[PDB]
Amino acid sequence: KSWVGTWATAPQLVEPRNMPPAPGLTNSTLRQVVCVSIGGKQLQFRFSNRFSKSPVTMKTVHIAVSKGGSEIEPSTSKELTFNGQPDVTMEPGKAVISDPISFNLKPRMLVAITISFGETSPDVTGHPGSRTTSYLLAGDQSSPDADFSQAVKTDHWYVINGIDLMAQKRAAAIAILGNSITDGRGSGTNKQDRWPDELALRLLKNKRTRDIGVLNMGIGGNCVLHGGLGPTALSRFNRDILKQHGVRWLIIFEGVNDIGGTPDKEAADKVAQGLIAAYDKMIDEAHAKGIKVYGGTITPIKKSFYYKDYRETARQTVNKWIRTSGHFDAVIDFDKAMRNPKDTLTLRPEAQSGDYLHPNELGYRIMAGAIDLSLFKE
Repeated sequence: KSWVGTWATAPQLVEPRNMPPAPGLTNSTLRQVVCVSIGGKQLQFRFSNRFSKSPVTMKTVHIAVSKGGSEIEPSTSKELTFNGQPDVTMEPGKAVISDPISFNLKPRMLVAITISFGETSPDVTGHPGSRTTSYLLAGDQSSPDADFSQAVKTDHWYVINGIDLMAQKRAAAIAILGNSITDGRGSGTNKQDRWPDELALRLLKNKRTRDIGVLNMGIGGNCVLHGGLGPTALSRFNRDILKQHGVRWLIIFEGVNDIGGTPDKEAADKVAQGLIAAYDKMIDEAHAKGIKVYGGTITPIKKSFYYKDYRETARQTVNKWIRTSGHFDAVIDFDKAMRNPKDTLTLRPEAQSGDYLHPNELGYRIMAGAIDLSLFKE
C-alpha cells in the first residue's frame, strides 16, 4: 500500500476581509468539517503554514465523525499526534503531516477536525471559499463532549490542507486545478456539492471507479498567469498538483479570470496565447510525472459582469485550442454542457446563480454529469 489523497483544499494567504471573527484563532478552538471522497482505514492529516510569516502552534488536534452542524459523534473522536506528541508548531512557510492514525473513514464521510491553537500568525494560511461553516470558541475546548452549539460561525477554512489514506495499487486520485467555478461559488453551504463533489459521487457509485479519489484544488478568484486571488495556477502547480499523493489524472479548468481582467483586445489576445502556453507547460510537467491531463473548456460569460466582445473572442480562441490542438489527453467540454442551447454564448438560465458566471447546484451536477468516467480507468 501507499498514500492516496482523499480530500484537499488549496491554501493561500487569507485576505483581511476573510480573517476569522472574534475571538480569533490564538488561544481558541476551531472545529472544521470536510467531506472525503474514497474511504480507508489508515490516514494522515496535512496542515499548512505556507503563507504565514510567523510560526503557528496547534496544542491539540482531534478528529471525529461530524453529525451535521457543529456536532460530532463523540465515541468516534481520536487525537492526532506529531512525532508522538499532541502539540506541534509549524515553521513560517512550512507544512506538517500528522503521524498515521487508524480511523474508520467511509466514502463521502463528513469529518470534523477540531484544533486548539496556541500562538498563531496574523497572516493566516487558509482557504476562504470553503463553502462550509467552521466553528470558533475562545479557550482550549478539545474534549469530545465540548458544546459548540453557541460557537462563532465562519464560512472559511484555515490551516487544514489534506487527508491521505493508505491504499492498494488500484487506488488513485484526480487532482483538479481551477477557480471559483471549481471551488464552488454558487454551491450550497454545508451541502458539499461543488462539481468535483458531484464527480466523486459518480465515481463511487460506478463499480469500476470506486477506488478513485478527488482532490479539489480550486481557488476562488484564481488566475493562471498573473494577478487574481491566491497564488497563480502556474505558481502553485508543483505544490497543489504534482506533490499530491497517488495522482494519476489532472483536470485543468481555469483562465476566465485572466480573460476577465483584460482592458482591451490587444491584452485579451495576449492572455489567450498566454493561457495556451501555460496549458502546454503544465501538460508537459504532469506528463513527465506520469499524470494524464484533461482540459476543461472555459464556460460562458455573456450577461456577466466580465462580458466584453473582445473577451469573448479570447475565450473562443482558448476553447478552440483546447478542443482541437490535441495537446490535452482528452477534453471535458464544460462549455458545451453549460451553455444555453438557445443562446450558446450564455449559461443555461436555470443552472446559474444570477450572475451569469457561476453555476448553481443544478449546474454543478450537470457539469459533473458531462464527464466520461472511462477517462479514469485503472
